[PDB]
Amino acid sequence: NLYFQGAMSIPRSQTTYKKKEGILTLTEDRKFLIWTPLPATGPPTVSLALDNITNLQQTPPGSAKVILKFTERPRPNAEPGAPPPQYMFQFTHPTDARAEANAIRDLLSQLLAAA
Ligand SMILES: [Cl-]
Ligand SMILES: [K+]
Repeated sequence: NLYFQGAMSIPRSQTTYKKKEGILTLTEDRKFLIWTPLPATGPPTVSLALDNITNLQQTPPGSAKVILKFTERPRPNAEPGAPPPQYMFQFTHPTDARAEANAIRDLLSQLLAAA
């Protein structure tokens, strides 16, 4: 009968989006997935509300690249045959790219179930 919220810290992952290196994390309130290009002192160039995320995919282990792919809910007036918005982040920490991908994946999946 208790209620439990997740308490794992929010990770800051070194990731490439559209060929530029950056940082992938969540906002402190865990309601948006955000990517900011390096140096990460400007605002994020990608904000994905978790309320709008419909799918989370990854490249399998042993792949050339560690990438998570996030699929979103269709835009309001998108055409009925169009593919839904997708956002790929390549993990580029030389030793920890997969571990970093699994951390974020696990935390996003926890947060997505709970909503
Ligand atoms: Cl791997
Ligand atoms: K990290």
